[PDB]
Formats: sequence, C-alpha cells, structure tokens
Amino acid sequence: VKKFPWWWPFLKK
Repeated sequence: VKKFPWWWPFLKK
C-alpha cells in the first residue's frame, strides 16, 4: 500500500 513521498520508497533497505 502506498504511504511514501517519493524519496522514502527508498528508505526500506
């Protein structure tokens, strides 16, 4: 489910 800005999709590793 979407719950990111654009740069956060990053902050998951």
